[PDB]
Amino acid sequence: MHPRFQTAFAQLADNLQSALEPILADKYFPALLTGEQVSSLKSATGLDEDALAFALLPLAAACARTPLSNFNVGAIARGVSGTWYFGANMEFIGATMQQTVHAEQSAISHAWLSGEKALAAITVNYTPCGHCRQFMNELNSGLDLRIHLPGREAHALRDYLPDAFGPKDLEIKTLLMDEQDHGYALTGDALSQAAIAAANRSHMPYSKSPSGVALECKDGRIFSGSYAENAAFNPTLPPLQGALILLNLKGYDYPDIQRAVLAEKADAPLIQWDATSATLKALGCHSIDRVLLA
Amino acid sequence: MHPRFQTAFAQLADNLQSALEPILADKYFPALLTGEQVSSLKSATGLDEDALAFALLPLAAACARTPLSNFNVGAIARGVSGTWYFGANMEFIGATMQQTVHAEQSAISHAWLSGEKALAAITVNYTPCGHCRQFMNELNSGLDLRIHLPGREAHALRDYLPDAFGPKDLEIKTLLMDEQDHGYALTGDALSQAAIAAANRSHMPYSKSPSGVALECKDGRIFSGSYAENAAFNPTLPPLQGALILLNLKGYDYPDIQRAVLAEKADAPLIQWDATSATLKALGCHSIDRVLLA
Ligand SMILES: Nc1ccn([C@@H]2O[C@H](CO)[C@@H](O)[C@H]2O)c(=O)c1
Ligand SMILES: Nc1ccn([C@@H]2O[C@H](CO)[C@@H](O)[C@H]2O)c(=O)c1
Ligand SMILES: [Zn+2]
Ligand SMILES: [Zn+2]
Repeated sequence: MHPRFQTAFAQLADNLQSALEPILADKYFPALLTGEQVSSLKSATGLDEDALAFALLPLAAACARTPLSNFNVGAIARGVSGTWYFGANMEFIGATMQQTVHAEQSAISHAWLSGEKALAAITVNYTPCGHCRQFMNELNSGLDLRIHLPGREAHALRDYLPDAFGPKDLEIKTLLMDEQDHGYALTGDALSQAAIAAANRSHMPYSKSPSGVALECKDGRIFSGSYAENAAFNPTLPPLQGALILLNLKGYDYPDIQRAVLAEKADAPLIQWDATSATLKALGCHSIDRVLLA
Repeated sequence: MHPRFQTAFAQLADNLQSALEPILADKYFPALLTGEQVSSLKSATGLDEDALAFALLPLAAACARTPLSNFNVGAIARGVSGTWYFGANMEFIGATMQQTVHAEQSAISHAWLSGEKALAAITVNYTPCGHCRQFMNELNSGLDLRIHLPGREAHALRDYLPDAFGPKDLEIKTLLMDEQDHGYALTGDALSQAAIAAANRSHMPYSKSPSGVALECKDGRIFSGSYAENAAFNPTLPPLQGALILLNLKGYDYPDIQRAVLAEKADAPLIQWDATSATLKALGCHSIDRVLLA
């Protein structure tokens, strides 16, 4: 078991510990559970889906990286496929408050990046901030997404964001998690191609600036992040954060990032290069290359 | 009249145009109205405060800088003093979506930076995004701040952000717009001292990293911005944005920024230097110095 899960797991109910212990055995447990795995957990405990999601929030919160706040928040995004994706918040010393990722952004990006086509609900152990309510309104699930919070009745997103602003207001009809492929040819080495492929999936209807970052670990594992804009602009998830969300949830740590590549257009109205370099250098990576899309 | 106001003013009601025309005569009208001025406007038109604020939103929206969206939004923050501060959204080509300022952030920062101690209401011509609802919950006005939107009943912030996250959740008791003075000695030239004084007012309870940016214009006018953190971290207003909000609202343009200074601690957990330099270079300023606080 990856040590981050040790105390969380110790606090779990006996029959749940028993059902999970095979799954969490592996140090690189992918912070995700398939439909088959949630069925097993339900049979071993008698918990229904919403109660199981709440019981599991301590393992999601165990993936939080919180050097400034020490306020660990876990979220679980339940895909329409039946897969459950964990998510946790990350704060980066040496960067700015704008580089923070929230537990909800982590869980939704985990699902989108894994190829999930839509979400049915998200369970979080603390009420969503307004920045994440706005993030969630970018999704193809719209205001109907169900939010589950400890000790409250479930509600759709429309209840947490009354009289909402979102894509419709700027006449945008392609929503985050819809099928997007921008068609750039992949070139370069493995890492450059991962970065361009990530850029090909980006949600960027407002600036039309596609980008993707790919991180190569010391053991050769690659983690890629696509750019996801938001109608309120600032809740946008930068490309780097996607890659870092996956790296952390899959069991790795910043010390084993070996090199990174950012792919983007040179003439794009928004430029990710400076924030990507700066945050990666703050994390200790110094091998950052940029690939240009055409 | 500063040309940005020309079409907006032309669309105004005759008795209102008459009352405003002395005020808007000056090219450097400070995008603000004193209590005495709103009284005059009420006597000249018969409008009450809320209706006057709505009638004036076209002049606030006229200060928007929107190269990506062309979606101009104006806001008017009504101080507890009786002064009304305009605010408009700004988007910066060559930067990232995280550098955007919303009309609400612009109007609240205009008030805070001008020395306003608290707000009574804010009027916006489009419903607030969740990022700004969270920004507004940082204020000493809390969830009681009144939001006025065209064609809707006024509501407190608690109605737009049900089951809100905010300072209380992280045990913070000093709120934005409360009296803060961090006590750094001012040194250096006029610009360095402006930057350190701005840093002395910053709201930074979560990272304890004070910062302030000061911009010197070609005619020697200085504009300073203090750093304002937010409990949800990402809605934080960077120091640069404060300075740029004031520069734009007071009638200037990016071409006349001559040099800038950023003041901050070297050992602070969050660092503003890279995003400040990058965005200012995107705007064309290349003379950026950093001053260290001790
Ligand atoms: N519902 C919440 C509330 C806060 N946070 C985060 O917790 C910390 C303090 O706000 C930051 O990391 C921020 O992203 C969450 O992710 C989820
Ligand atoms: N109520 C709103 C809605 C959107 N915006 C902004 O309008 C643009 C498109 O979202 C961006 O500049 C963004 O900051 C506002 O400021 C106010
Ligand atoms: Zn959040
Ligand atoms: Zn906003």
